[PDB]
Amino acid sequence: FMVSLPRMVYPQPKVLTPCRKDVLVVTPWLAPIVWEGTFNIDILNEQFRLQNTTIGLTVFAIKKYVAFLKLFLETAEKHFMVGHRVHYYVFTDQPAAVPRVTLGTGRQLSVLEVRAYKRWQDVSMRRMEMISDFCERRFLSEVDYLVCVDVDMEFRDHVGVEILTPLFGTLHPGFYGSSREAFTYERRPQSQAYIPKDEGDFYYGGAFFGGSVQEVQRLTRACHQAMMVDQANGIEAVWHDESHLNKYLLRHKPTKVLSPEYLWDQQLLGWPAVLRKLRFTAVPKNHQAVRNP
Amino acid sequence: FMVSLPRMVYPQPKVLTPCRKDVLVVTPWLAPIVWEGTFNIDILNEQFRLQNTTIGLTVFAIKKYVAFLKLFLETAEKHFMVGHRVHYYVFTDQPAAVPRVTLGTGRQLSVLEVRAYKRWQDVSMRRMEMISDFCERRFLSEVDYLVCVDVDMEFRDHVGVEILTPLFGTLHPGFYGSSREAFTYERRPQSQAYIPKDEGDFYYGGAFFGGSVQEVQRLTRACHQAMMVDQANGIEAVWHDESHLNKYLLRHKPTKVLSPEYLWDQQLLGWPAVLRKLRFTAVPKNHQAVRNP
Ligand SMILES: O=c1ccn([C@@H]2O[C@H](COP(=O)(O)O)[C@@H](O)[C@H]2O)c(=O)[nH]1
Ligand SMILES: O=c1ccn([C@@H]2O[C@H](COP(=O)(O)O)[C@@H](O)[C@H]2O)c(=O)[nH]1
Ligand SMILES: [Mn+2]
Ligand SMILES: [Mn+2]
Repeated sequence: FMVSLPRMVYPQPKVLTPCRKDVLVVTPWLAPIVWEGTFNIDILNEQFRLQNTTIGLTVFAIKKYVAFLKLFLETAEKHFMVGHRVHYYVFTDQPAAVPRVTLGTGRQLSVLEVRAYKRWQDVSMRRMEMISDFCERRFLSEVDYLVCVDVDMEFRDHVGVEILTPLFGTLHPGFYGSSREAFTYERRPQSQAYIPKDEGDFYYGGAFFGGSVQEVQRLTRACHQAMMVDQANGIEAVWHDESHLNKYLLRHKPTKVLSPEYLWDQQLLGWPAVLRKLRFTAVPKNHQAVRNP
Repeated sequence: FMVSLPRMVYPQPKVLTPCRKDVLVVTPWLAPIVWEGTFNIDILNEQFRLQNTTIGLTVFAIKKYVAFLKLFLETAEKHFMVGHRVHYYVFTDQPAAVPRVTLGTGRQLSVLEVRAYKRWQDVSMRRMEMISDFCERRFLSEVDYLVCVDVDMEFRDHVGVEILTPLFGTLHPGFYGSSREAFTYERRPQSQAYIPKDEGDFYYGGAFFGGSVQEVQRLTRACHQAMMVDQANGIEAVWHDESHLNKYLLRHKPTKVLSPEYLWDQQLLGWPAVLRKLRFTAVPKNHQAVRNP
């Protein structure tokens, strides 16, 4: 049950004025595509705070990637769901290396110790299994929504309740303007992640997805089960968990899609005019070195 | 639980092309505004048919308004939710005057006998009470969604599952381009329907609203209870049930808003360029005569 919003003064929506003239703001299945200019955050904050919404944020920091936690968490404190209840879940093989970051009121952090796989591909892929497992261990009783992100990132601007919905994916910053033929889906029919050249809505990034706990558990269980089928068949999808996420979200359409404001790499892509805000961005990195002993 | 969509071939969404350049397609609280060009009905039909969705349609035909049922129901058979399960609920004081309209497979009609109030205003307003009552009598066990419409209308084009959502209102065709000061909300603070001049998102039409059974029961109960408070205080809202609906949807934002394609009067308003389709339209009528003995 939802109580009534209080009286609020804000600009009237303009029925005969598009909120964006340069981008698609709704998918063909009527899911909003979240860009700056599409939402009034004051209305949304009221709606979600009147439900005392709690957001869980999962992040994996395994092996050398513990080095990214301090900036990740500091900047999440500035920009992620401020004003709402937040529960960070840091999955790591090195509990003692988690930095002591000062948290605002109503925000808490749990360290979840997990094993480290040797190959970065397996570390990345086994997040699905690990998130799925903890949906029973903790998440269903502790949070309303889960947001599942890469750690080698920082928040630069607001990431708030405008993202929350039963199931969301994020447009990958390398492909948002691309034709579906150019998307790097898995193209081998032998893999469970296979998507034909004439199928696909978007290329979603594996580095930022989420939803209600129930929908995230479904997604993560399905992707883990598909990756186990592939393993038994001797195939590993071209882009690992991201390939399986794309297969899942083709077949199970998300109820919101986040624009690349929410998943960006300024070193590789700059700051195009179509991005009014750069919210969550890659940290400069030496891929080989940091993924390797 | 939602099964996977089958493989489908359709045009790729265009991230860098607005689906409409002339209208707002999402509200500031991220609810789609449903216009032609915003949705791929093939995707939506798959999603809703994989849930074996049943839609209830309520219509009141009391006193002389029984004359409107034949065209209403015939045209609903052509255009309303075709391919899905439909349950029509005809509320009337004259069961014997309900025309025998031939229904397609999977579609059924129930006649619900109710009393006739003398004043058209009370007939119109007491729909809230009557819909609310039947949410327990029948609707919760029989349908997934309810769509609640005026009878003095006809379907001219597709009205389908693109409208379905937890709670929807429809832009009134006389006000979709108007400033909120010009909206004919109730403006007397003594009424429960009161909305100040600096508040309001849209002017919704009382002639077409709906949602899940749970959300429609909430809306109708709240509006009936507010109309009973007003009656005890000797005030009747300026536009009756429509005034109370607007108060409710200001305080409880709808999860979709239908464009005026879905509620139109061609005699009074013509066929503007902004309407690509005229879906559900007024029948020519003599208001005084037909609302009177
Ligand atoms: O050695 C590794 C490799 C990957 N990851 C986790 O998996 C995510 C995806 O890997 P990458 O593409 O960012 O390297 C990382 O952001 C990080 O959360 C680790 O923690 N340690
Ligand atoms: O005598 C009346 C007056 C109103 N209505 C119902 O209430 C709706 C709203 O009234 P009106 O504004 O269309 O006249 C009508 O479409 C019809 O469904 C009746 O059935 N009989
Ligand atoms: Mn990364
Ligand atoms: Mn009418």
